[PDB]
Amino acid sequence: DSVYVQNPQIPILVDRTDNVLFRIRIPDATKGDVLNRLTIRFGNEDKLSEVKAVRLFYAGTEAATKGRSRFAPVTYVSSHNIRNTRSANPSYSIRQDEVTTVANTLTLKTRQPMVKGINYFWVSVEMDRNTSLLSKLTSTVTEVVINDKPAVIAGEQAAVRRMGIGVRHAGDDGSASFRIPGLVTTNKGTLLGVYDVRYNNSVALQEHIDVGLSRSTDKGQTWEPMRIAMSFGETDGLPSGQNGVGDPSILVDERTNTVWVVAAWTHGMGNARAWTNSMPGMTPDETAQLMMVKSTDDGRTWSESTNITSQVKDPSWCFLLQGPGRGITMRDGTLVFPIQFIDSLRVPHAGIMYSKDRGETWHIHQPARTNTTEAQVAEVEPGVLMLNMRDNRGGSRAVSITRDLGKSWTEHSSNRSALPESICMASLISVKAKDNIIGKDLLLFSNPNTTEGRHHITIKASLDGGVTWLPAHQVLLDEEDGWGYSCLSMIDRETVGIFYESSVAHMTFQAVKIKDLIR
Amino acid sequence: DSVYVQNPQIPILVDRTDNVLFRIRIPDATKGDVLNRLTIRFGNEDKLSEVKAVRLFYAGTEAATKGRSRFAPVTYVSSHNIRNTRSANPSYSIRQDEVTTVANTLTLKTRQPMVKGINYFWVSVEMDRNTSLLSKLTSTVTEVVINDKPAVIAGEQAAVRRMGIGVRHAGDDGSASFRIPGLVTTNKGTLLGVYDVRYNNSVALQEHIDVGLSRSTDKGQTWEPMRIAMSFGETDGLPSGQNGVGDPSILVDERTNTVWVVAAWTHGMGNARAWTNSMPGMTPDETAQLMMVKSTDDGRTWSESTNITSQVKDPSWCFLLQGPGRGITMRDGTLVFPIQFIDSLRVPHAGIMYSKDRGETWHIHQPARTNTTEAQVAEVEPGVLMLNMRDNRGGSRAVSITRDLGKSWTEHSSNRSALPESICMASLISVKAKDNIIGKDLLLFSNPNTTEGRHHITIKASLDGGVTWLPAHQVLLDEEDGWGYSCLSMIDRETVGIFYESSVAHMTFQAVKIKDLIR
Ligand SMILES: CC(=O)N[C@@H]1[C@@H]([C@H](O)[C@H](O)CO)O[C@@](O[C@H]2[C@@H](O)[C@@H](CO)O[C@@H](O[C@@H]([C@H](O)[C@@H](O)C=O)[C@H](O)CO)[C@@H]2O)(C(=O)O)C[C@@H]1O
Ligand SMILES: CC(=O)N[C@@H]1[C@@H]([C@H](O)[C@H](O)CO)O[C@@](O[C@H]2[C@@H](O)[C@@H](CO)O[C@@H](O[C@@H]([C@H](O)[C@@H](O)C=O)[C@H](O)CO)[C@@H]2O)(C(=O)O)C[C@@H]1O
Repeated sequence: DSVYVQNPQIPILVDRTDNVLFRIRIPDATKGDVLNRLTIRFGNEDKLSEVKAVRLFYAGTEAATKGRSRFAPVTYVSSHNIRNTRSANPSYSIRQDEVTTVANTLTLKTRQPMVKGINYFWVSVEMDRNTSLLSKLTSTVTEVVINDKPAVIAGEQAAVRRMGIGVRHAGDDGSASFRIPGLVTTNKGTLLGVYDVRYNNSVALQEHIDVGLSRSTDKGQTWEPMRIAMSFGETDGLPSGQNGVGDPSILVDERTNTVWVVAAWTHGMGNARAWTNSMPGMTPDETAQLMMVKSTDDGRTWSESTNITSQVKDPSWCFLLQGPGRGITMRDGTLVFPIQFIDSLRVPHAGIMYSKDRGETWHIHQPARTNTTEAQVAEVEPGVLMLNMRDNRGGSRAVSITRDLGKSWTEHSSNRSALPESICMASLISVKAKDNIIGKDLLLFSNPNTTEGRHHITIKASLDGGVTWLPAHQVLLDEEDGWGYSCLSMIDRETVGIFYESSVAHMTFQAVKIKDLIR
Repeated sequence: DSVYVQNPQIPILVDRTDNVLFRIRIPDATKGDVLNRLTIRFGNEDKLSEVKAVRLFYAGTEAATKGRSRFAPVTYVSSHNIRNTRSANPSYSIRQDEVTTVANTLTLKTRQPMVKGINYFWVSVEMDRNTSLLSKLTSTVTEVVINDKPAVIAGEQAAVRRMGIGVRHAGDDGSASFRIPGLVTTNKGTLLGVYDVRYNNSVALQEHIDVGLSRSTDKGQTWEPMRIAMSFGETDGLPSGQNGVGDPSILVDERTNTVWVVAAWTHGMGNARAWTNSMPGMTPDETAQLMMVKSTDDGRTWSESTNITSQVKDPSWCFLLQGPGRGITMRDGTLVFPIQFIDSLRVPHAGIMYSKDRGETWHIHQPARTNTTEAQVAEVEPGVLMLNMRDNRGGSRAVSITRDLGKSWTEHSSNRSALPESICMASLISVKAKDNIIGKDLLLFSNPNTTEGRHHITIKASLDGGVTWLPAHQVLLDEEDGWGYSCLSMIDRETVGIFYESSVAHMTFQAVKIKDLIR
């Protein structure tokens, strides 16, 4: 009569058959014990009309050497299995009960005789496909009955669960995986999400990789079928596997609504990683190429690729590429893409690349900091760019300031202190006071909020230009393991959108009210 | 400059679209160089009528960091990709030319401008599906033309190539992988091949694993659809992922033609490895179960499973299971399966389990040797069993003798000396003088012929009861990387069959003339 319940803070996907609502460990069972019924209660203000079904599963027992504090023996719903990312793997979970009309109180039953020791059950919630992304479930296991005696319930299960949508699942359109998210909002309020389409596997360039794009005109409820924003197929009669293009960055020219996508095209390089194999020079045969496409129809169709390598790459650099995620338009109309280069001695540096002429020509000046890679840039005050950098030293984000488009750089007070990381891509955006419901300038940041691994994907807000990130002004979205990359874009005045690699899908979209972030 | 050719000693699969005949490295190319023409010559006695097509592919260049001695940048034809194991991955190889009528001289052409430095081409052979498994190609690249000047050819390319058949490819019947081959010949000359059907991935028990069986009544030219010899589905309401059965061993009762299959059923154990997680006791909830099925109709249908655990397992053992591969009938009608057990202190021991009553009851006496696992047994002389053991000490096979069914054991002269291994399953069989064309007692052995990795799958023959394995009495079948497990069975008086995990398919069958092994 002692049962442990977890309510995991992971997204409930509106497009999934199964989502883990509760994991349950019964640690000290006698052979033949039966979980006769368990009762679930939903908060009074929950929209139960959007809940399609609730299922109780049994997942058997634990291995003798894996200890007694786990809530599962295995991943119940895979985000990697190309054959099934949408329902529980039936080989790990057997359905005991199912309810297809959901009330505020709900009872699930089993007749399953338990084995001696640890026994695992879990509750799946299925949502209607048209469920609001802003909907929230407050669910609690209130009663567990074993051998017709109510059992003592323990565990943190008070989580307020949020909805999301799997824009790209492993295997979609025959692609093994999707990685490296970028997100912008066009002047028409259209969401544009870019990513690597990694056809063969999940390894970085060099490989068969194109830049894909997902488009939504209804704030992420619906996503139009995947467009290929950029591709090099069998250029020069070299295999598509030696013509990959990826690590995309996307920005909206706020003056013209012209959408720009920059990416790294690797030509040759056998089947090895560009990071260690891209070499000095300028030609496609010599070094990775900086390539760009544009859309003048709000991201519906895409220009042929233009090669901008000659404009910005020093010949001595082993590798120049965009910082993955997004770029910005400044108040004065300057277009800015974060960049990174590996110098002649294999030392990586983060910096910025900008256009003054609507993207006709691009310029790079001085690197911001030694041994940095992926970076995102925000205009924190007029003419003042904040670069927020992945740092190979580990532990925390590097933060620098330029007032001269990266001719010179100043360390910010928050440098290597305020924002923990595990050496991973992070998103930073600025929101003007007049452009959001709070009526105050915001910085919004997202990354895996840990110094080890990639998990606890969190949106953080700053009211003081990134000097301070109060714990209260943070929302945890995904406490389980993923590939960690994310990108933020304001959807409207009241909600921020996050397009990220999650524990529940390769490309996950969630929408969060600013009023949830700030007070 | 020179051009390098390799003729890799790997099986040409009769059921494949593409097979690597030649790999070609042009190391010192000038940008724009064109391989105009390449001429292939076949031996005068080759059966070119069963060659369906020959293709020339281009696979681009090499990575800067991967040196200049490789014959490819990547696996051309995958044995793991569930979406395609039968043709070249089109993202790594572009077809230049194709010939569908093959003569003793053959010319392939390209117009492809080469990149500066290393350029890779390769020759694919496609065989008629009804190609004899005993057929051999003797092929050499005799001319390579670059910029209408013949180039200097170098490299070992004098291999005599052999045919094979992919009985099981990764992805077949929705299964991620197939592992752990066993092979017997029934009294009706029927080949029976058993293996793990590993549905979710390629990891060992505990997982969703069944024992599959492939049957051939024409010496391996054709294989009947996969039968499930053994399965535990959702026994006791535990998931199929916690009801795996695998590491199968198969023997023919030569007196009755009754076919027996023994396998390890793991019940519970979360999603962890049975090797470290099976614990002392006797019940399915406590420890791995030794389970058996039989076929009285030459392997067409299979009995329900019988639980043998209580007859032979010491309660203090963490784990008792069959040695994967095959068992034997002795001259006196005793049925013998090799076995292995992990004692109370986690020390593994190889031994034998036998029946004197046509498989009604089974008995285990003493272990042969400390820190041994997988073993195969042959009757080398009347009443004299040779156990050939995987040894955790590394470098070489353990070999012991019993003449009292393992009550007592003697080290053989060949022990830890004569047969190199990398710690891997190996096959051993005996052939009586009156049962084969040579008219002499044979021992035949197969394993990866190396002390490191799993490659150079080789059949070895001994004329002196395993005292000596002369280098001349050996056939190399697969010089490239695989999972290494194999099982031998005589097909008829003239040919040995090998069912093995190869570089070209999860379950590969080849047939070899004894007269190729011996002089
Ligand atoms: C163009 C490019 O390289 N792509 C990006 C890559 C970058 O290299 C880093 O931003 C800069 O350091 O980062 C990502 O992938 C990383 C990560 O997986 C990391 C840790 O797992 O390993 C890395 O590669 C290692 C490893 O050992 C190698 O075995 C893997 O290939 C090598 O030794 C050199 O770094 C691996 O490249 C990532 O963070 O997710 C994917 C991103 O597209
Ligand atoms: C359970 C069982 O009966 N399975 C068989 C297994 C046996 O465990 C060994 O004979 C015992 O020594 O052998 C095979 O699997 C091996 C192999 O994959 C090997 C690496 O090539 O790793 C091994 O696992 C390691 C690693 O640590 C573990 O963490 C990985 O799983 C562990 O220490 C056991 O040695 C892994 O068991 C093999 O040789 O191919 C396949 C065969 O089914």
